Amino acid sequence: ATAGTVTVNAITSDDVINASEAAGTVAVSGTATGGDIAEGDTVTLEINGETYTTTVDANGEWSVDVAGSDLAADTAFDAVVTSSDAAGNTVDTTGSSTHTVD
Ligand SMILES: [Ca+2]
Ligand SMILES: [Ca+2]
Ligand SMILES: [Ca+2]
Ligand SMILES: [Ca+2]
Ligand SMILES: [Ca+2]
Repeated sequence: ATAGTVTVNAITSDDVINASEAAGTVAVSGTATGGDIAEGDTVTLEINGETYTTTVDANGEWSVDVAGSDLAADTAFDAVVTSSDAAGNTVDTTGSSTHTVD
């Protein structure tokens, strides 16, 4: 099983978490493609010690709802996609993100 490419979009438009964003939920999104990545593979994000999870869609994208306060307290995290091949062998593909907090 072969690793793909996981990327993480900007954390909101400007890649900054402001006080008003910190108050609620923030959709964190990105892409997962290439290698053996496929639809329904899990994407796992640890943000401020909290584990946030979603799955890959048919177009190689993902989106998860994160508490904005977790984002205000953690300025960097990896998104990790777990894939397998036809024989069952698994692989992890990691993408990284930073953002800033105002
Ligand atoms: Ca960023
Ligand atoms: Ca923002
Ligand atoms: Ca972190
Ligand atoms: Ca400031
Ligand atoms: Ca400011």
